[PDB]
Amino acid sequence: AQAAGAETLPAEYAGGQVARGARLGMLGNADVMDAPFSITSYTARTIEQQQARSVADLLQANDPSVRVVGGRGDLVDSYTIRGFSVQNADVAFNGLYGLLPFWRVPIEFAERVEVLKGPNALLGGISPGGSVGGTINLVPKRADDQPLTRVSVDWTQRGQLGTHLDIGRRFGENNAFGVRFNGVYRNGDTAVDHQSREFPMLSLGLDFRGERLRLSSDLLYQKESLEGVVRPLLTGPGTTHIPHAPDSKTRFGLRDSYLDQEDYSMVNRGEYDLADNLTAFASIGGRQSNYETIAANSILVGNQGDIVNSLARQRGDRRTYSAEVGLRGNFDTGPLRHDWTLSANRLHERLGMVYAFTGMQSGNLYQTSPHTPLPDFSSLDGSIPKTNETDLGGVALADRLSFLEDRVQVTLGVRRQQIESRNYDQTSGARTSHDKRHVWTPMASVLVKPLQDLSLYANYIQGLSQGEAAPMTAANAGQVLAPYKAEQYEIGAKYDLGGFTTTLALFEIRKPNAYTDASNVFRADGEQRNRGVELSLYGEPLDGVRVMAGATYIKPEQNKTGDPASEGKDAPGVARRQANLGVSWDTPFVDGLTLDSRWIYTGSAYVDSANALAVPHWNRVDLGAAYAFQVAGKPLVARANLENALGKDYWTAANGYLSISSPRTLSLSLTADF
Ligand SMILES: O=C(O)c1csc(-c2ccccc2O)n1
Ligand SMILES: O=C(O)c1csc(-c2ccccc2O)n1
Ligand SMILES: [Fe+3]
Ligand SMILES: [K+]
Ligand SMILES: [K+]
Ligand SMILES: [K+]
Ligand SMILES: [K+]
Ligand SMILES: [K+]
Ligand SMILES: [K+]
Repeated sequence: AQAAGAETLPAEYAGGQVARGARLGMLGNADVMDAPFSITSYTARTIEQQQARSVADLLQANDPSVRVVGGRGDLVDSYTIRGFSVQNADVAFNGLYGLLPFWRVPIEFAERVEVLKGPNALLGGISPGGSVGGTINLVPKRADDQPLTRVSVDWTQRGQLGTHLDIGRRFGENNAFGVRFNGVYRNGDTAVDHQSREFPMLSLGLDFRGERLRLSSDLLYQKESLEGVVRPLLTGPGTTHIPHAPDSKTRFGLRDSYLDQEDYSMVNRGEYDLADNLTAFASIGGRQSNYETIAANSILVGNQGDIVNSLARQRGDRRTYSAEVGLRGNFDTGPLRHDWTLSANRLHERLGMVYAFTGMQSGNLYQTSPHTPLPDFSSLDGSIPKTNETDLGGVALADRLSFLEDRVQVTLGVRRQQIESRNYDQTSGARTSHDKRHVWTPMASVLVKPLQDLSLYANYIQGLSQGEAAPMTAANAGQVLAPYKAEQYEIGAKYDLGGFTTTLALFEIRKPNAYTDASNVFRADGEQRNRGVELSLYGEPLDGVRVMAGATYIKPEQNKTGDPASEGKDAPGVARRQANLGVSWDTPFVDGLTLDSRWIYTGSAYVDSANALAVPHWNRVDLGAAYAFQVAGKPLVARANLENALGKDYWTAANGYLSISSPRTLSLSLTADF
């Protein structure tokens, strides 16, 4: 069947650090040179080589277009992509939303971590968090035919001890069935003052390989428990400048904070080839997410480095269902080949989320905080009441027209997207809001291959975000606005020299934003207009020398505000320049030895809409090494990764707050295949 390849895992590219292709949502997997989008897919090889544990670890080290807000000391990572914030809750799982750990995705069970840059509502529907900067997609591990019995042990500053089992088996006639299990247990003191972390994780990738039938089921369990929670530093009404970043080992937030975050999910997927030119597919999954924390956000007071920590307890019970069904077919109209996809999806979520802010405790950026009182938060004990219900569902039809022996490709699609949410007050249980909307959202793209190894492309595509509720201060307080429609135009070029590829892209993304005006009326009358250029090179351009290099330049314009002080200024939290350079070098002179280095750069950015508060540019250097050897006939690999090797301390800017950098962090690991 022609559509039977939609879920086929893309081959690794030269060097094995990235893959040749990635998911285009409802369209399934596309080769990089057939994709009229900027897509990058990082491999398990890279994940294991750099000892990346989370999406954030991997993406900020390697990708010129992804920067992380929060960080591994915090309970939550978020990602900025093409000048827009992308929630970790909007990370996709084989294209499906709502099924991965809500605050921080671990990737030690991942075969691929893909980045599709820019919005993609036509391809995937709306994301639960409304993100539009890009879609990160995780592809889970599957069992290969040759059995895998892999064990590794690892140490990470200051005392985190870990073990990782990666076991794969196939069985049944013709290895029709596969089982891949990943188990991680990592526990101990982190690199940050007075912080410890416990991390159990279990995953099973199950699949069935049949003549006209393909099935899979993914089960995931994970918990992250932190003693000590790093949190944002907020700007105050009279902040005049951003103080110099403290030592990243210092922890200036709530000393006796804690996080207990548990997620588990199951997702079953299938395809069935009804004919040579018709394939049915369906997915159904669910996720439970349990959230418990007491922590404090730091607020600048004065400008000498004093802070006040604002304490809170938060509790969450989130229950998500996420499903898709559809058909993929193909036919011809003369010289046109049609490859069409009809897809429908549905996400349904029930959330209980209670919180109480109590306590304001003085501190200082440059002092690890002392033990301070924890307020009585017992009124949140017991059952967590329902506070929100979300229902997203859509139907999409897309057609890829192939002309002139597939050297010209035109893709058209439209999706009808339904959005519905209901909110209930955490104390009274009163129904505070019921938002219900539908929107149509289209795409158009064209790709031309003048050379076999040169692809030129353009796309138009939209992003969708649920409208915001007006703050309980404005004239229309509580009213939640119409959905925000972001719009992207992109053009680019991709050139595949065989062992390495160079890409270029120019994009614009326009998105409405909401502010309270002079009439204290909350309206969606603002607009952000991000215009950017992206360049990258990746591959193995010399034998035994792999290179991933990229840079981006963006003008992130607040091109419509209700304010002259901010009109035309830069969106906060969006550096105009970012670049990454990674080199991995198989030394010709030591057998089995590989040396890695990375340089991450982020230019100056602002925290405020008026741009009166700039944060400096920053640089991070990583050093790595891998040593492959044999003992008793079995392969072993010893690894070392030194993140932030120079021990630089820096702020990452966001809109209204800053996240402190993670300190210099060595991890060491030994892996054996039995
Ligand atoms: O209710 C909350 O969780 C809440 C209110 S402001 C806030 C906040 C504001 C800036 C940065 C991080 C934050 O967590 N958080
Ligand atoms: O989105 C947010 O505002 C958010 C996410 S965790 C969080 C938080 C967690 C512990 C204490 C205070 C907080 O504000 N806040
Ligand atoms: Fe918060
Ligand atoms: K991390
Ligand atoms: K996690
Ligand atoms: K999306
Ligand atoms: K390991
Ligand atoms: K942080
Ligand atoms: K760092």
